Amino acid sequence: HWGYGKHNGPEHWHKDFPIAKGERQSPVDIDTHTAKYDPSLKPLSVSYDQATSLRILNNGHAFNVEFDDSQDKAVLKGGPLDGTYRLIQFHFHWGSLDGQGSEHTVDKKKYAAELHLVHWNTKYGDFGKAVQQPDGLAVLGIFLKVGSAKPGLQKVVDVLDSIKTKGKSADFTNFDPRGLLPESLDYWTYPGSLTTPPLLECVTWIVLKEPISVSSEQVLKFRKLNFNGEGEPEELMVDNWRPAQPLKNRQIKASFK
Ligand SMILES: O=c1cccccc1O
Ligand SMILES: [Zn+2]
Repeated sequence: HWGYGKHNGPEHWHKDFPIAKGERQSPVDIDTHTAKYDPSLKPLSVSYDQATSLRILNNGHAFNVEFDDSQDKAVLKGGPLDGTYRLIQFHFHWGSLDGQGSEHTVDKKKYAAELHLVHWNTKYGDFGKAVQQPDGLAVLGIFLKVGSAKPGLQKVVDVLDSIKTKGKSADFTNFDPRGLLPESLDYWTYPGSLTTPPLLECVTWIVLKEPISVSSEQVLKFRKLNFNGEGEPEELMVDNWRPAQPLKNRQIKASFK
């Protein structure tokens, strides 16, 4: 099945998921010079103070921190959105080396990692219905640069030893995702897709301008995870990023001048 290696990676995905070659694929390069300021965009509204994290899961391609999305506990609205979107999970994409790992790029620059906070449009009832819709998801993407530690990430780093292999999970209650956010909520936005199979074109992407800094030790710990299952040959979970896709004349809008 699909992965990130030479024989099952991004170049191969189109065979099983032909939408890989679609008109609104992600990620993209964000060319800042050609992203137009849109004064009709609203500020983003991030309402996470009642977030209820549940669990952390190594799914074979990343680690997901899952939330209770059966009520409006942690929601995203405003910005480019015209609905309420409920947080279901966050995860990261990252590199084998600090100079690569993000999915989006900014003027062709790669960050060491990218955080995705995944939300679904509550008018569709459930995540599974939302992913059948062109406005079903909103993903808040945040770049990670290596520098100082991010204290609000450390609780995630600490638990990774307990979910080293595919299919492992651990309780992860009482995690506050607000400690993963940068100061500014200035963003770019464009219509796109999931960046992993099934690559569905459901996503309003909201990419924050301001990176967060994480330490070299924090990202090192991410790189000790495994793609494989327990008892299988060890394959370090690194370079789980899709490269930038053709923009296909979409326009990226900026909330800021
Ligand atoms: O950002 C994501 C959102 C939803 C599902 C799968 C994979 C992803 O990388
Ligand atoms: Zn992702």
